[PDB]
Amino acid sequence: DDDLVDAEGNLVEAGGTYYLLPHIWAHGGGIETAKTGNEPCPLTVVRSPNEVSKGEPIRISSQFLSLFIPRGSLVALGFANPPSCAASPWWTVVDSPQGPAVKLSQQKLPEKDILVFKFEKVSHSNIHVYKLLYCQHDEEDVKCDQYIGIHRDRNGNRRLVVTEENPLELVLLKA
Ligand code: NI
Repeated sequence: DDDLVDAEGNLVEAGGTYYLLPHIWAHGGGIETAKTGNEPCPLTVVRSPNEVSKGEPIRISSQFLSLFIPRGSLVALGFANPPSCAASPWWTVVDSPQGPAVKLSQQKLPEKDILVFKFEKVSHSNIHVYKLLYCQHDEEDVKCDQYIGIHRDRNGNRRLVVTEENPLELVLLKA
């Protein structure tokens, strides 16, 4: 029943702000946004290519009421300071010709659409590192089997998307 642990070994505080950084420093910086396709503002969730950037502060909220996050629980992830055209700060997974992608929405969202993430601890590490799972509807329910990874588009944006191989890994650094 381990609760999530941050980069300094302390429990992640529900609703608190954290920087989602890669385990391997060489993989880039924190998570932020980019404007792609026909988007009116930055509604595409991406990983900063700047290794010194901590990216945007992210709020992690649980499906359960608690001061902490029970790692086996579903979580919603949102930017503490979302772009202007986003209706709310929460990330969602949207279908596309290229496959499911992590985005921000112009629409108000129902809990079932944002409470679709789950952190999965990686065993081979001295600190607490987590892969990020996406959990689609197992209909009245939901199931966490599909991982989140990176896809660099033609312009160099490192978009967070559902991937088959090579899931990203993260450490949660309290802002
Ligand atoms: Ni690793």
